[PDB]
Amino acid sequence: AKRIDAALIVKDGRVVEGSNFENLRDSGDPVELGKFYSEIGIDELSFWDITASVEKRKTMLELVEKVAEQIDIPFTVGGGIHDFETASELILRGADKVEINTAAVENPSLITQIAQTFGSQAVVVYIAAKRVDGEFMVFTYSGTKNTGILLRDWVVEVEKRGAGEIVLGSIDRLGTKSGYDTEMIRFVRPLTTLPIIAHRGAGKMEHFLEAFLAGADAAKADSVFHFREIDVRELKEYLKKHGVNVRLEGLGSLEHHHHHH
Amino acid sequence: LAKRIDAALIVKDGRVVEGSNFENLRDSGDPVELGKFYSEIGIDELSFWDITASVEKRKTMLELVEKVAEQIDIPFTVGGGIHDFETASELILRGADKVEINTAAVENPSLITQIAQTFGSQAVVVYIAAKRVDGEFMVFTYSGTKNTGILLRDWVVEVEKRGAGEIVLGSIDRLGTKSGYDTEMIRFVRPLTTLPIIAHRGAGKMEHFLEAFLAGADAAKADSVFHFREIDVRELKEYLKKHGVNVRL
Repeated sequence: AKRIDAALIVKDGRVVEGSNFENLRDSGDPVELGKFYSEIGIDELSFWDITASVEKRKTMLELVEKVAEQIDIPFTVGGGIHDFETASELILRGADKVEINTAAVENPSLITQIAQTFGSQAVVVYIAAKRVDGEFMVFTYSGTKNTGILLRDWVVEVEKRGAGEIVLGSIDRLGTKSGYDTEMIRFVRPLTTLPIIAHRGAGKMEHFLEAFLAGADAAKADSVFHFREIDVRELKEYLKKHGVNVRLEGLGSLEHHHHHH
Repeated sequence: LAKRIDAALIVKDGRVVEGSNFENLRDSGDPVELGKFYSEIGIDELSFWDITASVEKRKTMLELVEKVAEQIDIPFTVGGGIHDFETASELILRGADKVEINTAAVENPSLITQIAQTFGSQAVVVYIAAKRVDGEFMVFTYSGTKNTGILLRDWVVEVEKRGAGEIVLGSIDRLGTKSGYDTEMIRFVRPLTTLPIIAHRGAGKMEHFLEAFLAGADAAKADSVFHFREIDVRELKEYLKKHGVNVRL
């Protein structure tokens, strides 16, 4: 059952670089945009906060509270979640799950803490990996620091520690539009039973097919959606046409059988 | 207040599955003659539910609605694995008053809206096959075979929202039974929708119909109980009228 997720980069309650959806009242509003995606075919949402100010904690708490009120699809919260306290806060305020990265690499017991308390399904681990001298290596601090940890070991450990899902983002595909890193997805696939979520590289609908053929369970994208390079309904219909098990329930939820001229 | 009595014919390869007990007819297995006979003795609407398997399904169903539309003058629905707008569209333009959809609509509720968008809500019937599971009514697809995990109460609301004209509410918990319509299920659904609600499965005797209407049903559908002459359609209409049910006579 392949999943299509939309990720929103958010800063001080705003979608960073907004979106091209004219129909919205405010195309930089995270909650409105997010509700929109939920009503046109997105399976799950991610909100990633990069608010650098002192206000970050409450800013993120306020985001998930608004989002849980307005939206009925599963969503993930992430950004700079660094301990159990803030992770607990965010889940309790409404987050179906939290997306952790650097804090997990620094302290893998953190995966286990959250999972033991809120269930493993509330724990998503984002893995930023990059080819370094012929090996997949794990990077932290916004894909800047090489931890010296191999991808193949970090994957095994993350499942061991009790994560529900792994988001697998290729630094080697950052900024690009030539496709998901299907090599990296095929590498990781035999190493875990967890849901693998692909990120970075997506540029056209066929990229999503390739990702799923590689064995991804879900595929995340952001600007390709926000900027409408790919229409979500079009994407879902394309996948289904070529035999991919995708959910169509969410399609056309905003449309009606009347005609408003 | 006005209550409706429908007969449903299960057909396969142009033939009535397990036929009927109407010796008068020149062919008790012929859907057109059986349906025509039903139309004269007082049935208000017909459903033809095709289970044709092998690759002729699409063509078979179209020949069927063509024949039916020619001989019969009461409304009818056609249904049985109708999976997209184009199919439904052909069938209506070929003479069906209404198309019924189920599994296709559950997986793709937009199908409801597309059809209604063109032909109007009254052209769209949605069949909801439901069963109790762990204390909740659940929606089942693929001929009652797949537990979708979708709650009946959520699906009923969505079905109206999307633009269906009426809901055939078929209880899998009464499948093949004769002890009566699922009036508990019918009562559960009644305040969830403004749409005509049509009861299916459970009917064994005439009183069962009265019960269903008391439960808030707007129409009752039955099949084998009519075909095998356990209930007579005219006697049914007379009974209901007698105890105050606004049926057509």
